[PDB]
Amino acid sequence: MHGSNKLPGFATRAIHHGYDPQDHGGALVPPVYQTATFTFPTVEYGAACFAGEQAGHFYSRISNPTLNLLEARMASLEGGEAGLALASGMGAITSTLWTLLRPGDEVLLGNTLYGHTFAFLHHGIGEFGVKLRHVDMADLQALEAAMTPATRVIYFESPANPNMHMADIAGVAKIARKHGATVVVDNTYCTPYLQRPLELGADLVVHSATKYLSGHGDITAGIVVGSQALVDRIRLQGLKDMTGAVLSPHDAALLMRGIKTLNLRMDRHCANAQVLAEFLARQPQVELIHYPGLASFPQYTLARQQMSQPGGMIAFELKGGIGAGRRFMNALQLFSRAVSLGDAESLAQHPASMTHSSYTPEERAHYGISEGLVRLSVGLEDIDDLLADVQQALKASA
Amino acid sequence: KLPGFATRAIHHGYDPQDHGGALVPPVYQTATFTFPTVEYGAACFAGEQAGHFYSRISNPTLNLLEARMASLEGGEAGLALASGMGAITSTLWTLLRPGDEVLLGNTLYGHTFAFLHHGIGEFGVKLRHVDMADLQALEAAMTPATRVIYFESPANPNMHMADIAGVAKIARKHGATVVVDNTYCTPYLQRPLELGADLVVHSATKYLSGHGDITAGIVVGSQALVDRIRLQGLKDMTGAVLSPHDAALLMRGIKTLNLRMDRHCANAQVLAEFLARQPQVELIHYPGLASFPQYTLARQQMSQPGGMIAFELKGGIGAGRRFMNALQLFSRAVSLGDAESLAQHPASMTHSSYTPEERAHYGISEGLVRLSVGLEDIDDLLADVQQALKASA
Amino acid sequence: LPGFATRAIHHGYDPQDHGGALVPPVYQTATFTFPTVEYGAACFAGEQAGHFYSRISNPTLNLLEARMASLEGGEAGLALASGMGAITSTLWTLLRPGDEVLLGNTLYGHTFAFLHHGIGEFGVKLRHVDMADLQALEAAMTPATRVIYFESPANPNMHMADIAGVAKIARKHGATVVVDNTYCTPYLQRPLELGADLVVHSATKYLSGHGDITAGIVVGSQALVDRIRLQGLKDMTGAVLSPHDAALLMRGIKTLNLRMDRHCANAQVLAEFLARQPQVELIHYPGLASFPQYTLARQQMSQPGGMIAFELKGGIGAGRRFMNALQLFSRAVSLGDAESLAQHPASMTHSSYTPEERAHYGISEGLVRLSVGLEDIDDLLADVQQALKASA
Amino acid sequence: LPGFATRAIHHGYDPQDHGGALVPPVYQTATFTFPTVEYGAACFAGEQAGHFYSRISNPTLNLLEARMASLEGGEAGLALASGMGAITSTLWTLLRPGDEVLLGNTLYGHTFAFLHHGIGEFGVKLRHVDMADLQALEAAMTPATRVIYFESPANPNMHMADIAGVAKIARKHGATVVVDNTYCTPYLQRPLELGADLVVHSATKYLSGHGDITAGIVVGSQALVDRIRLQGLKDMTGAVLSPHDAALLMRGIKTLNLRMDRHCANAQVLAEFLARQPQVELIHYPGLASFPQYTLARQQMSQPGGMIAFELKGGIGAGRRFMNALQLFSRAVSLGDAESLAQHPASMTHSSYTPEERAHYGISEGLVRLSVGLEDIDDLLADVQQALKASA
Ligand SMILES: Cc1ncc(COP(=O)(O)O)c(CN[C@@H](CCS)C(=O)O)c1O
Ligand SMILES: C/C=C(/N=C/c1c(COP(=O)(O)O)cnc(C)c1O)C(=O)O
Ligand SMILES: N[C@@H](CCS)C(=O)O
Ligand SMILES: N[C@@H](CCS)C(=O)O
Ligand SMILES: [S]
Repeated sequence: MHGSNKLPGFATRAIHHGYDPQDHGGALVPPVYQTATFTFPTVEYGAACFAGEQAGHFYSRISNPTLNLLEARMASLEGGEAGLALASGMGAITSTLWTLLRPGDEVLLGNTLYGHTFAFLHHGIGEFGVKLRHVDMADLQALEAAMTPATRVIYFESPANPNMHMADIAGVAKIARKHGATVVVDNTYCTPYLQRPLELGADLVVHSATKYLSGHGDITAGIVVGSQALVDRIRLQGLKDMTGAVLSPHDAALLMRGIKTLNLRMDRHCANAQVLAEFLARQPQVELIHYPGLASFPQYTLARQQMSQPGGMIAFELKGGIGAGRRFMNALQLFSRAVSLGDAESLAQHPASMTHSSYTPEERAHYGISEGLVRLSVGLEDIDDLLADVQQALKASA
Repeated sequence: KLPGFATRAIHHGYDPQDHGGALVPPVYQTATFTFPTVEYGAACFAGEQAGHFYSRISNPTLNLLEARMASLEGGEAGLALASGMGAITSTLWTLLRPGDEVLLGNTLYGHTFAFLHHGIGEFGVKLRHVDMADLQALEAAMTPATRVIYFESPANPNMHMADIAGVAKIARKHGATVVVDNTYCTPYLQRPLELGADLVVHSATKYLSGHGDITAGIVVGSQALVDRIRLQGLKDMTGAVLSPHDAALLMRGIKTLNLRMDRHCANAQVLAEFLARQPQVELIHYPGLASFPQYTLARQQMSQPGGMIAFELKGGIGAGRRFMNALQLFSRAVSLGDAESLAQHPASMTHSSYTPEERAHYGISEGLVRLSVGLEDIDDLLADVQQALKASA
Repeated sequence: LPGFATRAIHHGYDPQDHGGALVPPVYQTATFTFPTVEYGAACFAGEQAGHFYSRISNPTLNLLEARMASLEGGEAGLALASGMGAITSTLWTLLRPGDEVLLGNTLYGHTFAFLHHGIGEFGVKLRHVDMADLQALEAAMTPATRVIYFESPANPNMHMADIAGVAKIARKHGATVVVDNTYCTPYLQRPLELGADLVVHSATKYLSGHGDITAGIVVGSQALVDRIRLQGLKDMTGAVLSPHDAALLMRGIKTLNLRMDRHCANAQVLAEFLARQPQVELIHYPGLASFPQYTLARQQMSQPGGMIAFELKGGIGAGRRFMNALQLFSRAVSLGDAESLAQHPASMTHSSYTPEERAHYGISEGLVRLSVGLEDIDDLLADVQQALKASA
Repeated sequence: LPGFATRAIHHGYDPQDHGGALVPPVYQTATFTFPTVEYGAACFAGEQAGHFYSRISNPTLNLLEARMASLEGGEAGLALASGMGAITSTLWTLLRPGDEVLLGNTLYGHTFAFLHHGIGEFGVKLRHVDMADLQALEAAMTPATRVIYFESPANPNMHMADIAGVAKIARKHGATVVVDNTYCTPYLQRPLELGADLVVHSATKYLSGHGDITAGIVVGSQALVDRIRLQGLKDMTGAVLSPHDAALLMRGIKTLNLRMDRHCANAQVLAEFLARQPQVELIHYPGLASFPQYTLARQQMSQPGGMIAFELKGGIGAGRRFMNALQLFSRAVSLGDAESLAQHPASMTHSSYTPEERAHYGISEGLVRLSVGLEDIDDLLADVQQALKASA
């Protein structure tokens, strides 16, 4: 009944948006433009592609048809005007912030960040005269209080890596509308399938597409989505001049392949993580567990409000300290010991004996890392196998 | 002895016996790497165990490419990145902070110029352009703030050369780091590290790939400097990660680098001889011509005069446009170092929205045409240039 | 012991054997070298765990083969450049002049062409029988019957064979049973667990799932697969799979369970919808209680599949108009892609024929085949609804 | 006509037809869709003028085919999954029971195996004759002779056939001449210009040049190639080339002239060196004045090639010591890689064999075959020199 102005469903757009086989000789899958350069029919047509007249292509670092399809598709999924594809999540983050900030500007930051994002801010751009301040983005009164006339960007992850701390994106956007700041949200953990910060009033979203968007752990990639004006600026300054973080057309095509199953994969990641999280909460050895789908989650209602499903990531604390975590990790036979997330393969990290092993018990405390803490990226394996693996690894941790 | 260049370009750093006898190295198209124990994992993030954890930091396919490029440039260490701009920005973001000065060659690749003036230069880094062939002017331009000297040699548009050894001697007195963009020559024709440069950068998109189908960058230098560029510039400040797939294609291209460069040079030498005596041509810049102003310096630094030609047509902008439009084998495109021959005329292409005085300011003649001479049969390339020249009347 | 999804992701691979790489490195190499001539000697002799040449064997292909064997519950796998590569390599190996092959009544067109215009012109005898009629199959057996070959479900009406029933007859008489399991995949049906000797796939379809590679798979005993590798593939077809494409196929397989669940859920809704429409004369979908072999389908397949066949009341003209009207479904041969596909044989693959020729070959004038994809079912229903209106 | 290097880079592609892309986009798609069923029908009926399914045809494959056709001076090209795919698809199409095929005296092992253990077991008669002996060839011609098939140069001698002389005989009797041109490539030898009807290649070797793909090519008349495509490939082998690998093959072809120049230059230096060494019993290299067919080779081949065969004094033991001493050459099968390769069949491929059967075949106990690569000749000379000392 209801006519042709209806938005196609998410799965339909993830598979089809922006591509009609009739435009490429009937190829069902778009051909891969693995070409660095594009030629011009005449010297004037070439002039126009550099002088902003002619729609077209000239050099793959600036723009490429395979990348453009990926970009338009991601834009559709996030409810944004425009997309940009980059060589990594760090490429997306750095290209964005290098574009938007200059000496004397302030950036307001979420209290916890991905480690390399933190390092970029504190040891990179923050050493070039950009002022940094961290604020708890879940405390809208504190955020309001931290706004200064120099605040140019508000940047955060929700949920945040690795503690799953959340912010009310719409609440932040409302503050930013009143004051003027540009809001940038790292939406890696949720993907557009679970949360769409642009639809809640954020200006820009960034992704490590290396994670769930790819889904298969075989590419490194970044995405930015936002307004045409901001994404164009990031493309033509951040990417073109300031980072050179160009995505391979081969990898862009793999990313698109992954996006075709994004809904199905996220459904399974979330279903598996919910079962594991409920199981873990009932085990003798587990002292504490943080999963957005449990009512014990400190920001349960904000998670329910913003996220359509509670995600594939679990954090928990074992009784018995670092010795328990070490024995837990070494006992794992199906979960892999590794960094990253959003792969088909289930992954685990025990930061006390892995990423933060060089520190002592005191230093891990002020960062906020328990000696029995472990982060799980719950994969796509049979839940009974994952339960069996965690169950036997808990037995070895005792 | 040291194996020869062609041998190293094919073999360096890889023994098939280490990868199940595979003649061609397997492609590590993986974002993450797992650990057998948390102890093994711990050591990699601190950096005691020589393994892998994450492909943005390091990956075995990229490592082979890096080692091989280091061998060809005669440097300690290599780094592979998503583009030439990824190489340049990762390098300069690592080496420079507000109040530092970078001394620059008088002309640079457009986006390098843009990065410098509208990017890092807007974050408090000072820029000064100097003629890198004028050693007296370079010495006089040095200040206590000078931390990097950066240039291409040869440089667009007129293939102007720097005296690399002369620059390094000056830099050494002031502690400064010399960075050379060696894209045009490749390590097969010129090795700036052997002339005293500290670091070399490449757009591997060009000749190193050779086939126009990847975008990639390379940095080669000392272990200490390359480690910092990896762990700061790449890891944190650009994220310009090269795909293992593209790294494998780049290695495939490098296996024929000597043969391709020989042919690019042989073809350009013929085209330069032809163009230098055509009526339509006012000036020609080709390092292999006896009349090239820096003929002697060029021959000290470069083993062959390269695949690039720039020339100026007497009829100015109109002649340039007509020459370009008449080409049927040469393609109208930016880029260089492909099997396919390419041509551009900046006054009617890249720098077209500008006026004549803005182009002369930037150092771009109205009739300036640049050719990337490809690998096609020279008789076909000659016929194309000949008929284009007639059309330019 | 581990679950299907677990095995589809992990079986046969330990990252610690390959520098900790989570994803296996791709062995895109034609040849392999030897540390000594005698290490090389043993590889060609066949008593040395190694590699020499990717047409014979390659580690990327070997992982794919082992994983596919696991999923089908078989001993050994072989990867080939196409479904036809799998079928031809298999039958060229197993048959010689004077042998008889018993065939399902309806086969994929190029399988039919291979049998009748290829191997059948080299002295191999062919006979077609209804594999659902176990009495008729038994009556058709001779001592010269070497191979029984069929698809289940088969084109055009999704006609099924009782695989265990056929296998019993094969064991009694001494024939080798080869089942094309392309439509079901090992996720829905495992013919080797029902007594078949070999299964073949067009991995181009559901196993890949994404329409970007052409590939074939054979699974069966080590004895049979070794012969097919070393004769059919090595000497008689050269249908070698690219390691690049084998890697992509493994990527596809990692989501096979999830994709098939969605294909089947979508197809069930669409079939139930089609069954209620005035334009539709008849429908063949294994998940409808009306399906003639519904009981056998529920017994042999764990889900009813992603494929629908139906007949439009208005015949060839209605078929043409229906197909031409589709905006979301694509007009294409092939199946098992994320994208929904449709074909109407009377106006596409078999258009030059007369109606009577098509009836002889078993294709109705109004027969449309749908490969139901992974799009939102509401979008697919809307597309089919408007196209049915346009079919009049 | 543009020159060979120009055509190897550009033939059949204008960037303006694919959005200005300097490098053609890779059509990694298994299927193609139709705007209407009528358009789709037209594809399956008899015309082409478009695309349907990548096993039949694909734009990436089509470009490779057209370019190879241009380089060989043929009407039409076909790309396949391997050299064996090329050979089998060709011979399965051209031969039926009762036909005879005349073969060169020695063949590539798997070609030999296909002929004798494959197609020869389906009622096709085989007969080996010296393809340099035109009187002997004329004598062997019967009314059933449908195909003449050979390599030139052929292992292990680098024995040359008189291609124009064979073709004259074939045209009188109405036989099709198929030449395996793998060793020379179209850059060195064009058998179609000497009167061959079809050429086949293992594009795995020199055409690729970089050891990273397996692929085959057929080039010949439109009428013959259309048959091989639509019968041999489509129905009888399914040896479909990946578009990814076809793109890599085109990448390799762009440097074919340069690579072959260097392979040939290096091989000549090593052959001249080997000729003057006391360990070497005899040497087969076409560029030595002492080569028995030196004149014929120069008439057919523009350069003497990158392959050397030679015999060591010391037989099998000396071969083993030579091979195991190599530090830059790799012990491997295959040829035409950037990397220099060596093999000693007595102790590698034909090692399980006893020295008795080897004798009446071409396989001497001392026979070593070198695929001379692109490395610095001084390094290759040094490696060969030290291995010869170790052989004693
Ligand atoms: C929320 C978020 N934002 C950015 C990144 C960096 O993306 P990348 O540059 O593609 O690796 C990531 C990567 N996270 C990995 C990094 C593995 S080294 C992890 O912590 O497990 C991320 O999770
Ligand atoms: C266009 C192709 C279709 N079918 C193919 C097919 C093959 C042959 O598989 P390759 O194409 O050679 O991988 C084998 N076995 C079955 C049950 C098949 O459906 C089609 O129907 O639409
Ligand atoms: N250096 C080349 C390609 C980059 S756009 C050029 O300027 O034409
Ligand atoms: N003609 C090749 C075969 C590779 S298996 C060789 O003789 O080595
Ligand atoms: S088909």
